[PDB]
Amino acid sequence: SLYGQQQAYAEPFIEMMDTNPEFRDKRSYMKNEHNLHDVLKKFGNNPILNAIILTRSNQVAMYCQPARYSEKGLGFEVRLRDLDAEPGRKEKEEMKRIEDFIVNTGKDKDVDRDSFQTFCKKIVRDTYIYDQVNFEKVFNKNNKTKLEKFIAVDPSTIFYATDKKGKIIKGGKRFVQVVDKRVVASFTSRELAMGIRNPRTELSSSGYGLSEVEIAMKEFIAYNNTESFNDRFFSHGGTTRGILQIRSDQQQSQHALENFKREWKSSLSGINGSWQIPVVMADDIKFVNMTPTANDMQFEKWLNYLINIISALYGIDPAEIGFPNRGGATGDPGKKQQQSQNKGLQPLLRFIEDLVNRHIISEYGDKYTFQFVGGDTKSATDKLNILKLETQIFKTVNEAREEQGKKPIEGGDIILDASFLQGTAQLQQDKQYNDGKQKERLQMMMSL
Amino acid sequence: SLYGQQQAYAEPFIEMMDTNPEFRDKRSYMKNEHNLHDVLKKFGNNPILNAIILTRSNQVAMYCQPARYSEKGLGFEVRLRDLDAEPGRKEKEEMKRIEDFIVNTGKDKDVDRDSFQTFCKKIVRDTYIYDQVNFEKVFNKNNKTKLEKFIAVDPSTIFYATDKKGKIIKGGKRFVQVVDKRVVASFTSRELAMGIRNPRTELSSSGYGLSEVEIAMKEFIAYNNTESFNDRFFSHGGTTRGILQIRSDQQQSQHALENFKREWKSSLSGINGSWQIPVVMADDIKFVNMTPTANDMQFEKWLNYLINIISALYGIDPAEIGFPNRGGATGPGKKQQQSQNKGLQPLLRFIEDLVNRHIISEYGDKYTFQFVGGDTKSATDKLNILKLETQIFKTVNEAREEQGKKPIEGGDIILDASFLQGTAQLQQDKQYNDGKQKERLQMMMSL
Repeated sequence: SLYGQQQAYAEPFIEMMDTNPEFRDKRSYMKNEHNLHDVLKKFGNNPILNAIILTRSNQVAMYCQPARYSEKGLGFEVRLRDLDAEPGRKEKEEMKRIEDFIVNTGKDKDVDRDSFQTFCKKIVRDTYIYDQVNFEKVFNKNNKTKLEKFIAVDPSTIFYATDKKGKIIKGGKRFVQVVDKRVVASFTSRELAMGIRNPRTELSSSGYGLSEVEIAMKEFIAYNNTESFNDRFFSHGGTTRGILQIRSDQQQSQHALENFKREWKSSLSGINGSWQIPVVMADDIKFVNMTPTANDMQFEKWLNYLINIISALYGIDPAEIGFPNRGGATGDPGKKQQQSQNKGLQPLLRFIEDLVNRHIISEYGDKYTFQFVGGDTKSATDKLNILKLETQIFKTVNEAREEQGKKPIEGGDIILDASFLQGTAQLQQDKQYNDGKQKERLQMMMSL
Repeated sequence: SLYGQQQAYAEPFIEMMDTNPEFRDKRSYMKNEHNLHDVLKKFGNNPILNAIILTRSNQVAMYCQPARYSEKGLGFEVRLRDLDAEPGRKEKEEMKRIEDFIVNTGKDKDVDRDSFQTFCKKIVRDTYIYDQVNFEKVFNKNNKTKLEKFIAVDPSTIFYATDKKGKIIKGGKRFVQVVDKRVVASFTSRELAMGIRNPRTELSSSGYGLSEVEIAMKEFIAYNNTESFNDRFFSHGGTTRGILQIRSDQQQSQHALENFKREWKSSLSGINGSWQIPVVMADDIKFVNMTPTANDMQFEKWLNYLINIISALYGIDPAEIGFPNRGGATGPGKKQQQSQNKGLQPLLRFIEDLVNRHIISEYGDKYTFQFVGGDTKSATDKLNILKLETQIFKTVNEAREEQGKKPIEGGDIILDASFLQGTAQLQQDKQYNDGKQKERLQMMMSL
């Protein structure tokens, strides 16, 4: 079973003839193709797709540092789940250790290992080419409970393992690595993550993702063809402006024509000849125009249209990648473009977070959470304004100073409001009155 | 193994026929070519690519100086990791020493060595041509643990070393330098860095990067061709406006035609002849137009389009590189900062990453290297801030002490009327309680 014991079938009830009993083939949407990822790999060098992958991956790269050490606060942090909790002495160190581990992508520092930045770039590229991310988790050999490394794995090699009965294996070796159509490795759900952004209920989807390269494939082919068409003007075309027809009773001999070519080039070619005009006395001379007087690229609108579609599928503004937005462009916040960048980033960030939380942090238990965090508008000005209100509403001078680590002062312990002091000045007199009253009561009692 | 012990294979399981058993070839994406870097070297003189490389490197060069000595605060700094720590007496000097070492690119000052600026410009060029940066780390001869120099190395000469079993070496001499297809040097992972911006999981990528020059190569070829086409009008073309056909019962003899050319030039050429009109009595005269009356460059849109693609791949605005924005309409954070955010910020973060992993790690994890921008902390802003802190936190004397100015009698007070009214209350409270206690004592002695 794919998820677990259920009475609804989640896979094709009759076992389709998979090429191998041991793993599920990555069938194309229409089942026209069984080796889909080897098809898609051919598009991984497309310039538009690479412009998208590079811009997205470079945007995401900016969060890979810990926010803790980043003075602008940008980056990621490992946090307690509850916002209301205060971390214990050991919990703060555990969170710092987990942060360091993630940064190093492993327990020890090792220049031979990917940094987290390289990991994120890899999985971004993999999502946008294949819609399949895999990374292996390697546990300590002496202690299987202790995680040592996580490494990103080539998604084109990872397949669901299938029982001889055609059912996807659960609980056992759920995943296999296949090279040259033989299984070279196997993995449990514990040892390998799989992440998919475009899930399907479709039974024949077999739990695999859905690449935008598959959906847009017609558009990519049309694009490629129009690019080749426009390029072949130089590479293969006839640029010849026209034919100079000279006509007389009989064609000139080849010798005559070649020394006429010599008179021509010796009199008219290059800058040296540039403004001379030949005089010719043939019976008639005609020039036939075979190309437009002014050549330019063709099918520009077609290209724009196509790229607008592809961008709309990937969820990016064409203007971000140097194309006119056919939607008419035109959309404190930074910029509306900044909001559009949030539109692209936020799903991708959430997907990364989800994967990290499910697979890595879950080794440390549910008390922690992994989140990316943006900066904050909490300058010294903002902090001073905030505390300038808290000191009217809540905080005595000494509490404020304590938050700075500055010694409490005699004459603190007061709210900075004149009404508060007028109250305390009242209460002092009230005390002195009650003191007098009670002393005179006692004096009368002693008199009586 | 490429990264470390793993049960998933990260390299071709069957050893592919590499040209040399000792290193992994830098195969082109499609494996159509085996000498990719010798292909890319031919583009290093491209004017567009050089405009990109020069603008980016010039931008980066502004940060090379230490921020510490630059009153505008612009530059780099070496810092403690924790923001909460206050540096010890020895830590401040160690940080200054590390900064100086970086500036000098080495332990001693030596005019023969690259400055940090030259190193930056080099690695920038290498990233944008090859997507591969390498620099060697040279340790002290007496103490192998002590770094003395770091020097940038030609990335086209650096290859991954491979075991005889076709596996990439780990722990040993992971890298070799190959010149003329012979090994001239070898390196451990400790001695040579490799940095790549465009990693791939693809097994056949073999851990190498991916240059945009490889991806954009068709566009570069189309550009070159369109440039040659437009240039060849002058260099090679026929500019001839047209043919003047004169016709009569028989063609003129060559002698007649050459002395007619002499009458022509002697009567009509240059400024001297410029407004005269010839009268000619031939049977018929015709002029055949062979070119447009007004010539200009062709395929301008094609150029703009190609350039815009290359710009989008490189993460640069067409505008700053001499071309218009095909993106269309141009309509605290600013629009101009978007062109830093794409490109420039990643490049800085990449350089920081390399510096931290490879150099600072010699000094241990307590320090961090970072580039730092300026700050909006003029005397006005600092005085406004302290003008608030003196209401919220600071007595007059604490402020003066932070300036190194002597405390004054009558400081130790917050500059708020409510604070003083409080202390004026407390004084009376004290004098009352003093009176009460003295009268208590006097009564006890009376009783």
